[PDB]
Formats: sequence, C-alpha cells, structure tokens
Amino acid sequence: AKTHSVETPYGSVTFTVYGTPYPYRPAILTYHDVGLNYKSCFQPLFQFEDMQEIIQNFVRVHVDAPGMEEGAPVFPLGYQYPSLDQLADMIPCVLQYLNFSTIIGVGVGAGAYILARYALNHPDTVEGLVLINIDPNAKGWMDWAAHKLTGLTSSIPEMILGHLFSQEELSGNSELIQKYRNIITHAPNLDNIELYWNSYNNRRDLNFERGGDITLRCPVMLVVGDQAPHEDAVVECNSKLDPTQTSFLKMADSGGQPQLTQPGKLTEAFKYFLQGMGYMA
Amino acid sequence: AKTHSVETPYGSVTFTVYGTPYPYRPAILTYHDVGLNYKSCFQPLFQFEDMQEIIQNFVRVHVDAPGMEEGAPVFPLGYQYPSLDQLADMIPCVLQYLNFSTIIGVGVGAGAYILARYALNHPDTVEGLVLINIDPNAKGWMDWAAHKLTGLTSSIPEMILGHLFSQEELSGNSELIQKYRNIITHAPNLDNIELYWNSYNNRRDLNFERGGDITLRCPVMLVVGDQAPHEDAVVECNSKLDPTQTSFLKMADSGGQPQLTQPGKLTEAFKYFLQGMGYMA
Ligand SMILES: [Cl-]
Ligand SMILES: [Cl-]
Repeated sequence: AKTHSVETPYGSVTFTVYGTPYPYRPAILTYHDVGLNYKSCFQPLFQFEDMQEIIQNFVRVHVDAPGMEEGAPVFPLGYQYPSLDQLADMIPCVLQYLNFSTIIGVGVGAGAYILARYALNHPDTVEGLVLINIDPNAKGWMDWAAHKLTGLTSSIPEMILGHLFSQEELSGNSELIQKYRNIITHAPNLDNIELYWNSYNNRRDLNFERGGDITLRCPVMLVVGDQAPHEDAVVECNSKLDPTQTSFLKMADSGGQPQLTQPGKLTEAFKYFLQGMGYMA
Repeated sequence: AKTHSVETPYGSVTFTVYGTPYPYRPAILTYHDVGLNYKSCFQPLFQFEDMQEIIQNFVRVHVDAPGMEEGAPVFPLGYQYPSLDQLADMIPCVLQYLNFSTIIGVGVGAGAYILARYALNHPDTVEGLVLINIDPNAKGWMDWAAHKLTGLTSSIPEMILGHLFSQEELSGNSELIQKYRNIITHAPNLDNIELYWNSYNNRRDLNFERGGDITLRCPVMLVVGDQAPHEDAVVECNSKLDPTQTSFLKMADSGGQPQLTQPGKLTEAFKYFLQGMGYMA
C-alpha cells in the first residue's frame, strides 16, 4: 500500500493505493463516513476473504477526508473546511495524479454523498457507484430545529455516533459499538472530525429527478440497514434513480454500518453488481 | 448499420458500424483478408446465432480495405496502394472519427497482420486481438522464387484462392469453394484486390521476440486450420508470444478460412477469450 497526498484548490488530500492496475478496468475508489477514516470505515469489508478474491483484479484508492489522514495536524481554530461539494472537487486532482481515468466509487454516509456529487460533475469517469446510507437531501427547517435541540444535551461524538449507528445498536452496546464509541470519543483529531460533520450537516440537495437531467448515468447499488437511521433517505433515493440501472440492497440485521456488520453479504452483492455491469467477478 | 469514410494520409477508408456502444467496453473492429470484404470475410461469423448474443453488448466497426468498399472505383493504373503498415496507420483516423478509445481487433490473413501492426504502434488502444491465419514473416528469397514460379501458370484469382484455402479444399471443390471462386474470379474490383494482394506479399517482418521489446501486450487468440496454408506461420507465431496472455485455437476440419467453416466453435472460443480478458460473455 502506498500513501499519497495531492494539492487541490481547497487544500491537501491523502489517499492510499492498494493492488495493481488491471488493464482497462476502473479503479475502486472509496470515501469514508463522518467520524471514521478509510481503515475504520472499510477494513472489515476490503479485508474480508471473499472480497480479497474480487479485488485482486482491481487497483484500489482509499481516500481519507482532509484532517483524517494518519498523523493529520489539528486545523487552526476558524479554519474554513471544504464543503462536501468542494470535497467532491478534490477527486479530479487525485485521479489526475494517479493517471486513472475511471472509477467504481464506494461511499458511506457523507462519503456516498461526495461520490454521487462527483459522479454528477464527471459522469464519464464513473463506471458504477456503491452508495451506502446516502442522504441526498439538505436539512429543512424542521430538521435543523430537531438537530439543534438534540445538540443541547448530546456531545459531538454522541451525535456523530447517532449518524453512524441506530439508537438500538447504541443502547444494546455490542463489542463493535464499544470500540467505535472509543474511536470517536477519544479521537486525537476530533476537532477535524467535527468540521467534516458540519460539512455533512450543511450539504445541499443532490437533486435527482427520475427522468433526467440531474440523474446518475451509471449502475448504482444503494445500501442501507433495515430500520437504520438512513433507511427512509435511501428508500427515497431508490425511487428517484433509474430502475433499469439501480439495485437496492436493504439488509436485515446490519444496523447503521452494514459494511462493518455484514461484509460477507455486501461482498457477495458487490460481485453480482460487477457481473451486471459486465465485469467477471 | 451505418457506413462511413474518413480521409487519411494514404487515401480514403470505408467502414460499417453495427450495434450500440456499451459503456466502458472496447469496440470490436475487424479487418478482412485479401480477395474479400468485411461481408464475404465476416458475415457467417458475426451473423451466427451464438455470436449475435455476445455482440449485442459491443459496438462493431467492420473495415473494408481501400478499394474493397461497396461501389469502390477501380484505382488508376500505376496507383500507389498503401503498404500493410500504411493500412494499419489508417485505423487511428477511423477511431478518432468515431470517438472510440479502445478495440478488440479481429483479423484474417492480411487483416490479422494489419491489426497486429496497429497494436504494436498503439498498444494502449488495444484490449485484445483475435488473429486468424497471421503470417508475421516477410517472404525471403526462397519464398519469392517459389511464388514467382507458381505465378507463371496461375492466374491472380487462383493465387489469392490458394492464400485463402488449402489445396485440398480447392481440389474437393465444395459449395463454399465454388461460391468463393466465383466471388474472386469475377469480382468487379479485381484490379483493386490485386493491389492489396501485392501489399500483403511485400509486407515486412512483424518482429515478435518472446521477452519484449517487440511484443504484443494484450490477450491474443491465435486461430488457424489444421493442415491449412498458414498453419506453420501461426504455430511459429504462438512460440514468439507471451504464453500467459496467448491462446492458440488450432481447429480440425476448418480448412483455410475457419471463420467461414466453423463459426460456431470460433464464437464459443471468442466467448471464453472475452471471459479470460475479464468481460462477461
Ligand atoms: Cl484494499
Ligand atoms: Cl456485426
């Protein structure tokens, strides 16, 4: 694995490349959720045994949001962190640096929004998208009021945790939940994480309409946990996208982070997703 | 199907496009043998029922050598016909005109030489090659002496026929042989065909060496008939190419033009060839 950084209009971004480029295939490019990094977000999936057998035949580029990279400095107080749209705009710089011309994007939560935005802006560079927990809607006033009321008695880590996991997972307090609670609550870059969180909260409508012009032009696999926080947004997202090109993997017993709890079934879905795109997997 | 022509440094070339471009796949591009056109060379294969089910998922560009296109004028006496290398050099113009960035080339005889030459010159545009009856060696003096001796008592059509079919096929005189004999002997563009024939005869070494630098960098399927005229050249070609990337389909009972006599088995080989490249077929 080789870690790189590239300069962009909005600051430096770090990414780690794994594997070897397969002739005339897209790179797999990932973007992680708020509170996480590529490792805490994607390691259980990309290191799953069945996944390793698929990804041998791809090069992989795992992006860390600015400030999330290993050994990131804490951005200065009052720093103007990139919006999600600006984050999406760092990806052309990444690909140009690597000389990769096309990708299959895999994103979770804010990372899914970013990869969707990227795909709208650069549709000829995107062969497919796996969009986990995607919520393409800006908060409306009712959302802002509820969020701010919640914020009065919840810490920043508790709120990020509530974005990642269901209330029931957070109450049940499994070993995975305990580990992720410590990760976020005691992160040395929590100030950086909070800026990314604010980004996410302030994102604009990703404005899919079934029947163009604002539509995704590529195969999409939508993923969400049954009864998880983002379920309604992913369901709604499924009704806006082109049905001939879109599959919806709504998983029972996966909770808020399906790529962490059910990497085996997700892997198998990815295999069929690649096959339906026309790649042997 | 849409027929197009493009201007090049060496004159106009015609080509017919079939099907619809499949996102992020190579176009299938064909180049026919001496004495034929894309139709007399490739129709039994590309219209084979099993083939139609594969090629639904590709756009196809069938090139007619200059002078072989429907309604071609007879080139003026003393015309300087393109060498095979110049013919190979017309292909960048074809692809640029269509805005296609990569191909899988399928060639027979002189068309296989041309597509191989093209691939050496533009390796990043070639995803794979099916090379039928390829003979990458210039004639040496012993070859020239034999050819010219043969020429004293054989007509131009008889010699072209002997390039396409085995002596045993030509003696046995099947219905296919009768049809192809009439096609060539009574072609209205025979003067054009003869110029292409002279091209072929005057070609230079395509200088494969097992271990680079002059080597094909892509999957290759070599095809020849058992005991057919080009058998030894294809066998020799197989020993120069990279074994990890090269498959050799030496067909029993196919004769001089395997794409005409065994399109079903050739189709099935093409399917596995695509699968080994990493495309579902
Ligand atoms: Cl990986
Ligand atoms: Cl066709």
